Amino acid sequence: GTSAENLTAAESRIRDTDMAAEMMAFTKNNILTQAAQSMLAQANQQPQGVLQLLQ
Amino acid sequence: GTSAENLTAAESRIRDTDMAAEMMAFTKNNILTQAAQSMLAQANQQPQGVLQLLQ
Repeated sequence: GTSAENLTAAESRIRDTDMAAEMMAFTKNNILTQAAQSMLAQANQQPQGVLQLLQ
Repeated sequence: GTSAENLTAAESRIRDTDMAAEMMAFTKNNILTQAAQSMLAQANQQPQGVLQLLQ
């Protein structure tokens, strides 16, 4: 029983994930995704030099 | 018999634990865990500056 509990703890620490750290990373990546979305929406509008030609 | 009782008292005081003190410590640590959980939930929401970019 003692050995099984100790090895279970070891295997948990090796393979299982901490919820808090992954939550942090996921929120960070979502915020970065939104930022890149807005930046791309701006960059698509940036090349508008049609007022050179017409008037 | 006398010596056995005295050494039993000594061994109890050395190795056995007082329930009240450990109960106190456990309640304290639970309260601290909850506080840290709430603080982390707040800190994850703190970086939201998406309203700079879009509108």
